[PDB]
Amino acid sequence: GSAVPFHGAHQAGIATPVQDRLHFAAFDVTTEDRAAFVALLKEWTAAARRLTAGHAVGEGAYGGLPEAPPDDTGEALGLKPSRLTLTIGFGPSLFTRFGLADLRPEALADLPKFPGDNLDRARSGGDLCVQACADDPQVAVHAIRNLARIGFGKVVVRWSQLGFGKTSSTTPDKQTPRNLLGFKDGTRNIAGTEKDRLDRFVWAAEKDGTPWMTGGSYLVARRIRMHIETWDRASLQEQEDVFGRDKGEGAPVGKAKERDEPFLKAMKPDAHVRLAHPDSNGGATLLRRGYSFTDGTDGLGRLDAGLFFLAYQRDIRTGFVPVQRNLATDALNEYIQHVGSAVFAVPPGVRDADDWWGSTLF
Amino acid sequence: SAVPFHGAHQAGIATPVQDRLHFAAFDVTTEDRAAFVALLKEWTAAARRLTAGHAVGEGAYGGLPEAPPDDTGEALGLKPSRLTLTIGFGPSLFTRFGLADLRPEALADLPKFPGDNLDRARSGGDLCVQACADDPQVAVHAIRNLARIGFGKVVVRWSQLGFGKTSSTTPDKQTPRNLLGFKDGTRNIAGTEKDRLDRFVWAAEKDGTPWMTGGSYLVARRIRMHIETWDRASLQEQEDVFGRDKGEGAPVGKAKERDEPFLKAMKPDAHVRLAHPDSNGGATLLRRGYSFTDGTDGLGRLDAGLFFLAYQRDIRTGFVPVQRNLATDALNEYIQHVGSAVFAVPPGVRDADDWWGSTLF
Ligand code: HEM
Ligand code: HEM
Repeated sequence: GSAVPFHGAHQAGIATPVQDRLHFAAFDVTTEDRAAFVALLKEWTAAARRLTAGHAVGEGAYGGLPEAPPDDTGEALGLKPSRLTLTIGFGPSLFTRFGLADLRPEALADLPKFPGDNLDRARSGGDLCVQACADDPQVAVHAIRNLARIGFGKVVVRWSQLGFGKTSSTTPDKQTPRNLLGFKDGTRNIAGTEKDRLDRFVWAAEKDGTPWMTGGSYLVARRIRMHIETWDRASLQEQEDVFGRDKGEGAPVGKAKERDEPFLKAMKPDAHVRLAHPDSNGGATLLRRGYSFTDGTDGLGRLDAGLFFLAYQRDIRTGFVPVQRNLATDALNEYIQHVGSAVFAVPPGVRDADDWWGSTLF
Repeated sequence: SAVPFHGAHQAGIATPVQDRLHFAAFDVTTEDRAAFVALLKEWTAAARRLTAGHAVGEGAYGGLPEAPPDDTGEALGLKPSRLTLTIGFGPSLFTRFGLADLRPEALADLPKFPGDNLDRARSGGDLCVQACADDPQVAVHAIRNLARIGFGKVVVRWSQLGFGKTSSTTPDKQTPRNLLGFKDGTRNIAGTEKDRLDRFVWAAEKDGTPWMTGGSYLVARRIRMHIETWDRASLQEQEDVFGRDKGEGAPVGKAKERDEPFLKAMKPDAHVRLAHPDSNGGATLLRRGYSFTDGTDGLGRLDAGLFFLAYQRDIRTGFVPVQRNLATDALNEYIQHVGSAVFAVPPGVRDADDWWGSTLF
């Protein structure tokens, strides 16, 4: 229930241990006034400093003037910080405004068309994003709601996604969670302690060509539907072939323990792990940080389940793109469909109480 | 922590309120009474396992490689998490299997209420399973696996995820707040109040339907909140809507949340004043609802609200008179009922040989 520090060379919410709940919001900008937008970013940073510490925004949730609306909507009163992190990102479309064209990073790459793509343009894209992660879903909702409220007239929410439970891990010493296909998800990720690997694979460096992005990262988001009726009638052997690990322990095929190193030649040629492994993609490595979702029924008598997939990397062109290209033949494709997509440049961290979100860009 | 599955009553009504909810309504697709009773028996066997933290059937792995596993496996390595599984039967169930003359009179169709905007597709249902637990993945796994066991005899008509408090970080005697920022639950029937449960919640044999003795009647209302409008209202308007202050949740003119209200100090159309038993001939409800937030609609607005759940001994003397009295509720400016359903919740599963619905079938 403790707080995660807000300041740092990097934004929290990436290498931070993965909290239980997600409320992810993408926003479109509705003002042409660069000065107005910069003022918003500063006001948003001030609110985030309050929210991540478990304090109400502005002058609080009650006790102000009776005839004025409260500054904070109040549904997080009496709750602890609950490990809330708030991570902001800038979408490619944003750089068509405020004269930012020349500052769009090369590594903020548009994604190519992938086979099987069925992307809903409504729940895709976005000028910017805010990833709210916490162990308490009310805490995460309260933060998005109050950010949106502060931004009224300058931003609007384009689409949002809640994740009811994590399917990722940055802490290999704790239990690996399972996704809705029933397999452990997150075993061979990057841990928040592996500072060497985070530098090599996640954080943008000054030499990469975009100086204002040093210390930031790049985010790929893909909403993925799961064909659970199809999956749930497949044999256990079929499910285990699809991934290359057994369902119970999550060990690589042939081995006894979850964390034993995979032996790729023992897996089928189209097994998910075999195709996704760094060694199959010239060393390309990802920080996976996704969450499970369910949004009611599908209107055809079934539950609607999926995986909201999030990956951070140092360069989209050397992370998500090569790996996802290698998944064209993935056995898993038979049970999933990508139905939403967006990319964001995640700026560096807020260094101290004088700093603000996006200050290196603006 | 686990909650015993067997008892004179079904669990999940008077038992401690868990952190999360997965509520599902099912429609029946078979006409065969025997096949349906068979399913009820299979569901009961599975619920015994699920509520103890065990996988269904012969497990989620380690069986024949050529067969699908009995359990879909996403709850492996998790704890029982106080899972309760509560089943109810909708009025439309009794048009099947020759049950028409066994529908309880207390399972009454709801009138149309002013301002209703009910989405047919998120209303009704032949039966429901209320799954409550502290871990949402435990609740979802339960619904997902019951549906799979029932595939071919029942379909999922609609489904609602909910959250209340998070127990790891919040004390138990602290009242949760709803998404309007007000404490919700202050004056409610508690599960410790055996006498009030008997008077207001549990069906008695003399009530008129013997197979429902020990059961209860459930009203579900999916209530959307107009969040963005509410958040523009002044602090005074918000407190005037309810008749309590927002910070402490004390009735107007009082000092503590649990001070008994003085109804005459509240505005004539304040929510607490219209909902109070003294304003409804003594009618009292057990509220057990959950907040929801499903995402955002096509106009950028938050799709959130209160999934209202009320248990009562007779719908005609519980939910209906109180809701009728809210016709002029000042809260009506800010909410909209968009889904509704009623269910008869049968008595408990007495022992290892009993099953869901045995008193009706
Ligand atoms: C619903 C969609 C998906 C499911 C259910 C899924 C499932 C899994 C599972 C069960 C594992 C094995 C345990 C581990 O995390 O190490 C895994 C590994 C992995 N997955 Fe996925 N995955 C999905 C989508 C994706 C996508 C879209 C990508 C990349 C574009 C990806 C990249 C990876 C990588 C890099 C690994 C680690 C392989 C290794 O280095 O050993 N996954 N995934
Ligand atoms: C979005 C919808 C609703 C909200 C936000 C809401 C909120 C509240 C709040 C804040 C209280 C005061 C604290 C408490 O004693 O629990 C309360 C009391 C109460 N509400 Fe509501 N309510 C809603 C809908 C309903 C409905 C539909 C009913 C019944 C049909 C209802 C019946 C009651 C009752 C019986 C009380 C107890 C009054 C007393 O004995 O003091 N509420 N509600």
